[PDB]
Amino acid sequence: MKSPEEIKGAFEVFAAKEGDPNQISKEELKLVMQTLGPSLLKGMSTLDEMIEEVDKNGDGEVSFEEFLVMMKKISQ
Ligand SMILES: [Ca+2]
Ligand SMILES: [Ca+2]
Repeated sequence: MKSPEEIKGAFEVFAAKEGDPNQISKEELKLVMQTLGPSLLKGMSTLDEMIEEVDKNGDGEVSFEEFLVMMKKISQ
């Protein structure tokens, strides 16, 4: 899996499109989904499945810590 620094770079770009600069909203996660596409796993590859898997605290947005866990899961 990518290093925490590489993942942080990608996270920051996606998270600073709209709203909270430090969280990825569902609408921002749509762009993450479009970029990761066929690398997303079965059961976490629709936008709904993805955020449900990734958003551990249920605030409806994806934090850096949550995003790191997502990237780990995708790459085994
Ligand atoms: Ca954001
Ligand atoms: Ca969250």
